[PDB]
Amino acid sequence: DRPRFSFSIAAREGKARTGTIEMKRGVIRTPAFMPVGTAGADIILGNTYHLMLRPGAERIAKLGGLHSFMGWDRPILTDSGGYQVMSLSTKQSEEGVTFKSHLDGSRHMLSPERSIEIQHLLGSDIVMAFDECTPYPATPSRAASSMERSMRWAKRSRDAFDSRKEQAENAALFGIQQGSVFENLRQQSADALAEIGFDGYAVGGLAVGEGQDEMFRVLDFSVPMLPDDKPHYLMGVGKPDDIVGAVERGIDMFDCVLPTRSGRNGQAFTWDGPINIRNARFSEDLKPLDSECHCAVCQKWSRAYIHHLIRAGEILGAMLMTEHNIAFYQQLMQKIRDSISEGRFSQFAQDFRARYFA
Amino acid sequence: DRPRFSFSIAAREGKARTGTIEMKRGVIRTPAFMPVGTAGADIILGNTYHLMLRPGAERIAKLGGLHSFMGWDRPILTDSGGYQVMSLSTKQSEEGVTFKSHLDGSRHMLSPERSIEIQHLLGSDIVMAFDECTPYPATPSRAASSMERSMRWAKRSRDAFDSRKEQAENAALFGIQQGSVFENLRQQSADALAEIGFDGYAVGGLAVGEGQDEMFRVLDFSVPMLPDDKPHYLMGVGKPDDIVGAVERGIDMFDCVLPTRSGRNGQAFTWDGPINIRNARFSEDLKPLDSECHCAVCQKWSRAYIHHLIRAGEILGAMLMTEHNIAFYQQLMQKIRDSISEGRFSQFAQDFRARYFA
Ligand SMILES: [Zn+2]
Ligand SMILES: [Zn+2]
Repeated sequence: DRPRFSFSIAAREGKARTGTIEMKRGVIRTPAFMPVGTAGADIILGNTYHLMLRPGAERIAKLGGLHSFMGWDRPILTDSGGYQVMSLSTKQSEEGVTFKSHLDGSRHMLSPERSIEIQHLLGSDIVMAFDECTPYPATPSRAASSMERSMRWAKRSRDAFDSRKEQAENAALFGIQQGSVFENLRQQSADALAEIGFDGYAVGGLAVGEGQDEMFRVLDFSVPMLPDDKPHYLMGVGKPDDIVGAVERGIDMFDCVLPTRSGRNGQAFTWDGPINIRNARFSEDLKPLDSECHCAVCQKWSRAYIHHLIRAGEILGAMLMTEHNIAFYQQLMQKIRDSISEGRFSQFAQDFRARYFA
Repeated sequence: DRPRFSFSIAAREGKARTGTIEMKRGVIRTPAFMPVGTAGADIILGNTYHLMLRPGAERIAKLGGLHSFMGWDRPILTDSGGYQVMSLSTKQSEEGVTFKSHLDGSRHMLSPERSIEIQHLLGSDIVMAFDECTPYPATPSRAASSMERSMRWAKRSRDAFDSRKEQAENAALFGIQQGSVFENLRQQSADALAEIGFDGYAVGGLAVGEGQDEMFRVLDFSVPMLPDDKPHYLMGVGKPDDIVGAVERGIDMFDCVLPTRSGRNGQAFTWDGPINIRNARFSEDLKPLDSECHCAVCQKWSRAYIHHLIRAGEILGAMLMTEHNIAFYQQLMQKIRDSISEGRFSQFAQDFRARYFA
């Protein structure tokens, strides 16, 4: 019987690590890419914000929880809902966030306690603390005030999680570091989260428009501040090259809507970079989407045929693109894990970039 | 090695028949439903009209033909393109049809000879004669003039097909009966087609807004006019109940865009009739789309989850609906074939209607 939560590091190269997270519902190989569930993967993401508006968290619980609902019996991660509320809905206070639903007009409050309860009703295995994703750019004073509130909210998240026996005994709770791009605030945030104690630690407040150079600069000093012996989750990242560089800086877990978003808009990821399959240059191209990809799409169909389907507005085309993209991301993570395990990740990263950007 | 074309009838009940068409690329079990290829099935449909505008028939041939292009090595049926040109594009003459492409503005002529050549370039296994689908309603004089032109065009289609060695030796040619709703014209058309000689015979000019009662009335006298020992193809039909009644009247082959169209617009076919899965009554319904369906969707997911996906605009939802609908149609045809073979099709049709319309 697997434990509630156990992270083991099997191999290291520089700051990069590869290992496993064992949970009751399955093993997660790291570094891990965690795709959206409604799009192989060891863990998927549920969409807390959407689910709390349609059908409602109580309704999901009545239907048996998200695992039963989605037909997925392996681990599920849910975000805490505030990023999305603050992105797509609002009134903020020390208690939480108030907002109105575009779907039906109803009012909703979200607080650390309510966020944890919603994630409990959904039945997720990895629960995110309820935080404030500081806007970018932020002044030192605004970044500090926001980070300090998020740390108070992290303690409230911890207490709410621990009060629910079924959750505390079967799920895991991750804290989220904030502090914008400022080293001293990232340090204060890390210290506060470690004093509370979490099962894993996310780097929040990035992939919010700062650009890769700045993101990598912040990762350079921020990830070493987190406990080495716990997983590190970079929220919202990212492009294949962002993932490779973030792994080089000690990140273990990733989520991003790009594979699914790109697959709906004609973009395929390949080892030679992204391509827009609708472009006329693919109309007679008999090669598969990627010449090395092991996925079922590249086993059977050409760029020319997928180009044809998408240009025709056929749903099959978008589904084949999405399947390919999700598969590409999992192949990227497998190559990352194997190369770290084999002590050749530095060479892999160099080879990856030379070809991806050629 | 299979023959170019051989139709055998294994069992009969009333006017209904069940059997097989053997072609070089595979066996087709009849009665057969023939789904759109870009949506198990023994034969799929290519979209001649679309393919001749994008990428062009010559380009498909350069890419290896439709079998290679689509990744489908079993039989393919193509329509002759005139119905669509006359539906979606025009100037008509004894030579053919002239029309302009909305895609690029270019001009196109379609004639019996060009239609046959396009279908040759596409590489289809069952080729339709180039006909005029008479509009509905039609006067006796207009229906006769149109039918007479279609019969002259049927002879020109036969001659063009026979002139192409690779086509005459490896593909099959179907003639299309016209004559609107008029018994004497349907008889003249049947006689003309039988004198020319075809591998199979389609009933054209129906499913054009006449309604099921009138369609069945025309089938009642029209299908017996065709050679009994050759397949009978009802073009454009149809709803599950249209198919059952048409089989009762001697039809062997069907095509219809409803399974795919419905699956894109929230409608699922079930043994208890069609349902609109977006309706709120399905939001907490844990049953599969259909309680008896053997398809992979109904094996794994609920109405509530598919409702959720479609309401969320997720591509996965439309794909699961379409998979279910195509599978439902093939299960319907399997039950039709088995019941005719077992001498209980009359009972099946009665039981089907009592439940489908309950
Ligand atoms: Zn692939
Ligand atoms: Zn089904």
